Amino acid sequence: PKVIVFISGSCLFGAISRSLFKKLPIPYTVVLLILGAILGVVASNVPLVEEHTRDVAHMDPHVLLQIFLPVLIFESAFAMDVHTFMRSFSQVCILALFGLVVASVLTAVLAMNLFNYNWNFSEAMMFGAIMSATDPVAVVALLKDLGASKQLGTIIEGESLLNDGCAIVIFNVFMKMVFFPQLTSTVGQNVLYFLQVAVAGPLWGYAVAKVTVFFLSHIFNDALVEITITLAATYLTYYIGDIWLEVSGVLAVVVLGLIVNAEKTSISPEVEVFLHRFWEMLAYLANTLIFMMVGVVVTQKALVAVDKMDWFYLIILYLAITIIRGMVISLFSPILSRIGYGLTWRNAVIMTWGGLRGAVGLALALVVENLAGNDVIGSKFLFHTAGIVVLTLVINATTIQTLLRILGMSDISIPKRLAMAGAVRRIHEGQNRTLNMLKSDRFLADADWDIATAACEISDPYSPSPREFADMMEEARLRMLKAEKISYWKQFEHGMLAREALRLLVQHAEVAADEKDQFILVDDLKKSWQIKGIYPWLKRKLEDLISHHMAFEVTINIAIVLNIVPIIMEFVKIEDALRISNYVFFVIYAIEAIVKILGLGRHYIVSHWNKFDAFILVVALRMLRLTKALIPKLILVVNGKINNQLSLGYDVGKGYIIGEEEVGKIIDRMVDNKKILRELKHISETGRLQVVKELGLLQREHPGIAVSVKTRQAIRTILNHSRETIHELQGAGLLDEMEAHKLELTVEIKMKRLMNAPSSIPPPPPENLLKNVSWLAGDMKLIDFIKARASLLHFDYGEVIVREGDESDGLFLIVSGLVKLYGKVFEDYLTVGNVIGEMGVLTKKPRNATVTCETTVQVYFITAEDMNIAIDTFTLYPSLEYRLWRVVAIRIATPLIMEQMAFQGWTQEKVKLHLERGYLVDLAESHFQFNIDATLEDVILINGTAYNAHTREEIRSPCLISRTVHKLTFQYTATEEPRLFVVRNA
Amino acid sequence: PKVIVFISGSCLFGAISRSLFKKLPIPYTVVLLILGAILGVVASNVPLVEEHTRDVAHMDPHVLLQIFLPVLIFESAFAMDVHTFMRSFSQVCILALFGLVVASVLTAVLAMNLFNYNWNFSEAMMFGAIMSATDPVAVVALLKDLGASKQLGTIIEGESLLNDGCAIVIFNVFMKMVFFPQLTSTVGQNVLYFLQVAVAGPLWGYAVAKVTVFFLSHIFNDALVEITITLAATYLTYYIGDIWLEVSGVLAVVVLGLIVNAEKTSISPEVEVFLHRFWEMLAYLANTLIFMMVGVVVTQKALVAVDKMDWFYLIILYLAITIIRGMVISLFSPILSRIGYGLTWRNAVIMTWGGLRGAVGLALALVVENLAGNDVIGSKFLFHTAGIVVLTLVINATTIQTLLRILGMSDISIPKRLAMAGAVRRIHEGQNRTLNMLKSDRFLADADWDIATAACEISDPYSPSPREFADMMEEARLRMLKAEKISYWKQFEHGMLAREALRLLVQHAEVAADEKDQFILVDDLKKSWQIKGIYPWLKRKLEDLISHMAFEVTINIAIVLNIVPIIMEFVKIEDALRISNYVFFVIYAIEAIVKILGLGRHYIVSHWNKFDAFILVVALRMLRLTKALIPKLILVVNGKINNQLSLGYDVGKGYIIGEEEVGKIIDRMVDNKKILRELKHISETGRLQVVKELGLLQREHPGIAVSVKTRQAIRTILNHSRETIHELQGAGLLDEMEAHKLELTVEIKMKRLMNAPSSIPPPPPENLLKNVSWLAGDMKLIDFIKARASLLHFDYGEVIVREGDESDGLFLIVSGLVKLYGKVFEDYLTVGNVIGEMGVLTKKPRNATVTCETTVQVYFITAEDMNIAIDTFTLYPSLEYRLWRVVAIRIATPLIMEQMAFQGWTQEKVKLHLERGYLVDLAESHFQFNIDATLEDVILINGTAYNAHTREEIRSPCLISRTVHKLTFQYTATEEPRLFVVRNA
Repeated sequence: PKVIVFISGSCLFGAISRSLFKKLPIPYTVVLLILGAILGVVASNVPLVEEHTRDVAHMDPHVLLQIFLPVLIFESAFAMDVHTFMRSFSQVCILALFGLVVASVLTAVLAMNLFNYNWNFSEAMMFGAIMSATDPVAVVALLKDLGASKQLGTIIEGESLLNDGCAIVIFNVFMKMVFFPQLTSTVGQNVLYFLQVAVAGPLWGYAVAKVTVFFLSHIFNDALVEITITLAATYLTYYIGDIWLEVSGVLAVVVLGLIVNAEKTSISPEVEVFLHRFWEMLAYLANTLIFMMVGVVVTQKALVAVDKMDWFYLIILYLAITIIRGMVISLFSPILSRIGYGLTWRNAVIMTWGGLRGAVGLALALVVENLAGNDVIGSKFLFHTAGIVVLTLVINATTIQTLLRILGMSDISIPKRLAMAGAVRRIHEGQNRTLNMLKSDRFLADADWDIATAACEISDPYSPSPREFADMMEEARLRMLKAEKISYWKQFEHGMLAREALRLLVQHAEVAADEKDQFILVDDLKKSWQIKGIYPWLKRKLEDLISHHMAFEVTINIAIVLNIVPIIMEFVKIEDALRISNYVFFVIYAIEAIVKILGLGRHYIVSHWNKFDAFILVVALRMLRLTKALIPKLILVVNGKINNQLSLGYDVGKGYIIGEEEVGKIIDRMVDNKKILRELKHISETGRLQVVKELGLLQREHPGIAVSVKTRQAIRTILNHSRETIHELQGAGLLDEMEAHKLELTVEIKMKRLMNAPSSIPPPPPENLLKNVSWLAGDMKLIDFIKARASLLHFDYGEVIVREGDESDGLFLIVSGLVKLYGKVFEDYLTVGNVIGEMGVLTKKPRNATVTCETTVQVYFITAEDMNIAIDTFTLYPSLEYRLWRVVAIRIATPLIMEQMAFQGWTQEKVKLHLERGYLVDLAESHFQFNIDATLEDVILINGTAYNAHTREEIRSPCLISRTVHKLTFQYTATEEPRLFVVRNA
Repeated sequence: PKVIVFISGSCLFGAISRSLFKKLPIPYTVVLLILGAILGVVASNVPLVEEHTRDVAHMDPHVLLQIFLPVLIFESAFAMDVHTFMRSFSQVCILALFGLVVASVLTAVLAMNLFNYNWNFSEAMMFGAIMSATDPVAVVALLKDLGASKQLGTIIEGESLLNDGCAIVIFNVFMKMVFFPQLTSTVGQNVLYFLQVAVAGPLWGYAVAKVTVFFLSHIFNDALVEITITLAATYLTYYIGDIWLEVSGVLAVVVLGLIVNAEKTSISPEVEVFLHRFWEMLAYLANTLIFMMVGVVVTQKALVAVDKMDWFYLIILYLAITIIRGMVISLFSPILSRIGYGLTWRNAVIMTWGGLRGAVGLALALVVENLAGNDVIGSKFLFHTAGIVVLTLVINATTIQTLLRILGMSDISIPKRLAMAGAVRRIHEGQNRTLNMLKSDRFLADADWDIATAACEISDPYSPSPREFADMMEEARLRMLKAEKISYWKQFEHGMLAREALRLLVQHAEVAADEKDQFILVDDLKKSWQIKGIYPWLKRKLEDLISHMAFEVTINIAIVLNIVPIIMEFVKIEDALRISNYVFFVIYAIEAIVKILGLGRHYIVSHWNKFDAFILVVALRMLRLTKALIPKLILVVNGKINNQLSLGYDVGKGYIIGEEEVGKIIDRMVDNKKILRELKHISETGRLQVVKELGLLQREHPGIAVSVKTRQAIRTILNHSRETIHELQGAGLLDEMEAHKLELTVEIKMKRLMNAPSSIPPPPPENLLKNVSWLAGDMKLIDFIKARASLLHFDYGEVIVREGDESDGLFLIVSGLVKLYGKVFEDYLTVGNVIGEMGVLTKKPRNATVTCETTVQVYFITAEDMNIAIDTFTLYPSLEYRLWRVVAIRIATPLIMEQMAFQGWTQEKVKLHLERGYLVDLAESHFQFNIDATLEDVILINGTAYNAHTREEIRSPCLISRTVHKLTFQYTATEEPRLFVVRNA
């Protein structure tokens, strides 16, 4: 058998038709089919080409059924976006299953009473099933090429996959019924077989996928072991499926592919991209081979047994299948709308014409033709399937192209056009200035400028009247929504916000912008983060109440595993085996009894588990012993299952509140209408307060998960900033490349190890919180002195702690609860770990706020006189006074520098770093004389009065002072010591 | 046959031993071997495991010889650094070949007269050949694990590859001689076979590699076609080599692997990394399988036919092979030193112990054991080879680790330690300030700070007296060299300098720093860029003098058609012959008609047509194809010279810019006059010599230089556009996928540029006059200047203009090289460099002298015409503003550079910084300027400044600091003051 030339020519023709058929809208598979037809007619004429093509044109059905199908289905599974697929699992699954069933039955009942073949009922079901299969890849490809709607692509791909799997299953059972009639089909074993293929396959695939993921989670700095392990696991599942029920192996591999593709943490990205490329290449090879094979086979023998009526019938069949495909979706759209997963007019219209028949139908046609022998049914099946495929693959493509061009999907929004125009203009200006600069140097003044300026051009690829006040409302709304949307992207760019939270926030913003006079709401986000109130909490609640050395328990657990072997023996030369078994059982009994004795020795009390162990010993059922180890793993999986959702909710809330703060700061210099400004500020502040209260309560309800999430966020931010500093240091040429590479490798290893951190860290004790105050930066004498006299207080809900119009009794520290701060317009909520009244004790001013308790609160109280003696006792350079005033100054100075220079490109994190780099300066060594230089950028006066010499102008406080002034002097005031905050350059 | 469980268990054991045997120095293959031994003894005891392992333990020699070897050799070829390998081709090739030959012969003559087997000569030759193999991946692995040197790793890898490639051939021929004695070995056909396996194989591999590369160079935006094409090409070459010579196939695939790995432009990086990973995985699978197989086989049957003396002999054999391996290098080191490719003491010592036997010897032992049948030679061969491998794989590893620890290779230089300490300190400070900032916000005040601060720590992984004049001298020298290297790294980081040029420059800097009191020289760089003077220039010189159009295309096609009858000539037989005759006749007529047509086109017979008429009269179509053969030879010579010229130009430009920066920075480092004078003298002498040499090199042949300059300009513009796109994407102004498609367009443009034509013809002088910086496409200005622009020609050795004279007018060098000398001030100007802009702008007498170093063509414009053209035009983008802006930035770049030459400011950054701003006039400001905070730097070009609250005179040209805030100017008839201010974004 000679086969090499056929495969090499197939690869060559596939590459040629991929390269030279790209601008055309129709796919290259039609060219492949006609090339196969030419090869078939040539081989029918010339005998040598017939000898060279017979070895592959007519090959066994078993190799086709066992290699060409599972690879295609597994690639279709691997090319999925799993999350958007599971977002609409129920809708797509019910639609695919019911539509497949009704389409197959209708096509079978059409083929039975139409035509003149006098076909039976099983042949009708086989014919109906082999053309209900659709193609996932092509539809998603040309939907992504024009229209840009990911929901439609994901639902159509999921429908195609769920159609292909069920079509394969039903075709297989009906072929087994029709071609090998020796089998028996009693109801009991048949329903057992259906239950087996329904439930047993996917469970096995899921189990092996979980085991493989768990094994891969422990591999560090090894990109070659995991690839081999993954391939071996995939083949092992396929082999178990093959030796098992054949119709279930495809289900097992698609389940494993979905599970493996869903997981993205324990697998490094390089392994993922390599696996994607590998399976894509294998599927491409299979597709090319099957198309050429079916072209040759349909041309050689299928087209010499047809008539005029056989050409007449396929048009009717195509019309019928299109009509039923449209009718199913038309009938099922209202139910989907009523339940809450409805579609629209345009999506239904495009999904009616989005059904392309792929290569799986060709494979099943080849199988039925090869099994049919030298009969006519194989020729009819192959001819009809090839005709339907070659019709739809061009007709539906052209129709869907025209439909997209004639509807609103192939349209570009005006803001997108404006953004593209601005980007193109900026690129053109940058290129022009770069060229103008580069024309001036004396080393590159000879190059041909026409070629250089013509071979690098960038072109755009896209080409009191109520009405007045309402128009102001509309433009204000649209501009505010634009600002929020750009802020949520700036947050993601620095790596602070998660991808899913960003997607949800931008989707909500777009939904709010689309609807007229509709602001962004908080109830939808409340639903987004309220998912914790779900039955998993009830599993946790029941499971926690369900509930000498430690090595004894581990050894006993192991002992139980040993007992499993005798069990198997019981389940079961023979004499010797039996004898061994009795001895083994006796030994196990002895061990158990000894274990019980040891337990009694360690403890004489009797418990429920002790009573159960005594009953077990009295019996001499080892499965009842493993629950002791089963329970903690169930706890550990429920912990992560709730931790993921809590993390997502916290990220969404924090992103929304920070973006809203920035947007509220940016509106102040846009429009100058008092009423609209008042309304916008009112809405923003109401949303902010409600969101912060809800997040505070959510954190308070269960603290361990919140503590774990906060720790993970802090660690991630610190590591990201360290990586950025390493990259900046490498870019300046201070160190060699490979040292930076190994440092980045260490950082990446740290991040990967963090990704598998334990969840639900227990909350710290109050002393740990008191040891982590910002100004109490590990000063042993200060820590000891403050811990010596720190009083602890407890207040019930509904009481008032302190009130304004009173002297500063002392600073407070919230160590448990949620406190409402209300005063003079000024409303906010403070939580655990937030000091109260620093400026009250520093400036010796009366209180300017009122404190109320919204839950049971525990606070830390320190007297002000003790603080005063501790601060006038210590006079070191890093004194507590400097730390306190620096913290208060940066806290009071961030909003001022933000609102003064809120130009396009300044965020919260950047301003915080900018103010963090600088440091406070005193007037003792400057003799009350300051001169503003160019090294320092911004200078802000916190409190006091300023003066000059050549202008002599009073300066109110707190105020940032611009660069107009030059010399600053200060008088001697007993009631106030003036302070300044200056920030210098690098 | 059941084979699944064995392969699955092999994969599992390979993964387990890779994971759990990483900190240990010895490789995991010893664990694999002992696991195979345990499996063998278990299968010898239990019958079921014997049934499950017999199907794979004893497999055919043909599948082993035809799959397991070529994959290993091709992976070894693919895992090479080709450029550093070809840097020392001759040394490693002669060393590997001669050492292989002498070691094999000595081992054969040892095995013949030692032992007691009474072996023949063929068996001794095979025995010597099967243990001369070497493991490439292990040596490079343990070398790169420590410091080592790229040179040592590359030479040892090349030697290992060549050793395996020749050992396979010699083993193949001797096995064919010894096991199938029916073959005939007459001298003629034997030497024909040797010539075939020497020359015909690599030529075929090279031809297919070139064809595949040419086909892949035309594929754009398709990452799946090229992978399949590459795999199909590799298999096709393997198949042709396998059916052809069954030994030379390994030579064909190693040549193809080297050629494909060398090429890196027509193949996208994703395809390259995918191919690397694929072949690495296949080789890993093969290695694991062969080690487990040989463990099982050696344990089951090889160890039951040995005695005390059979345990005694292998130690002697190991000592002998180590001794001869050392002796070969010891003898051949002086010759290598004499020719110019010598090694050192430490490299020879480490390369003596760097010979690790790999899996290839195991495969050949399995082949000879399986072919030997139920005899004793197979058992002896397998036992000896397994013993040698299991000895060396631990003994040489431990010995080389101890040797590296006991010599200077495993040492870290003091500057490296200082740099690591500084980087760790900076990282620690950054982490501390980030943590201090993050402890303050009110949304993250609850996280456990101990865990956060303990789970992110970064730790360092490394743990008149001439004496005083001498120590300051050396400290200045190392400071210069450090500045030079960091300047080169800064140049490379922006993407301006090539990788090879950067490597060469840093290597030269390190070499100069290692030698005492040795500055960086220019003669070595002169040798680096003088490679253009080589015999390829002579091929070009002879080839150029050798030297509707659709007719010629048709003529070539006709020649191909004529080839068909020729084939038959070499060859229903009657029918075939008749058809052939008919075709021949027909051909003889189309060619005659084409010749008649040519005659009707050109009456006189052409020089080629003179012999074409004889060709027609004969009725030998190979002589016709030279017409199309010649231009492709011209193109390939053009490319081969273009690469070298580009490398030389890059090296020169990088060195001169780095030297300028290094000369600028040192001015505020040390305060001794004599050393400053000497240092500046050396720097300026080197700069002038390099610039003169580069000018002459550009002048000698202009087309290649023009092409190189155009490529550089296009690359820089595209890189800056990509940077702007990335910055725009980072600010959230546009969505991600639009930026992705723009970057895809930019990448497509870069890839299309990479295949640009070479040797662009030089532009005409009018094109150069149309591309002056201030003549930015102003139609009236261009027409007026082209109306009166005089053109002059001056011979070598004359003086164009001299100082102490009125400004006659600005000049423009359109051809030649001109020396500008005057008042200390010496430089060289080339084509496209305007002369005397400040002379005509400020109406000042000349301050320079011009001499001609070659024949020069210049453009002369009278100053009166410039004056009337400049007082006629008064638009906002006037020529006066452009001229003064260009002169001001040119005169202001060095001042702002030298004033603020802090660590982190380069030429390109300062040029962009000064380019962003623009000049301001005093007409609308009423001679009043007040400095705001938006603008950064302000420089007074010419004139005198005045104040109000200080009233201080300011000399020119001078950048004015942040001391006075109000500037006023008087009305001066002899001078109009100007300022250059640069503002913020």
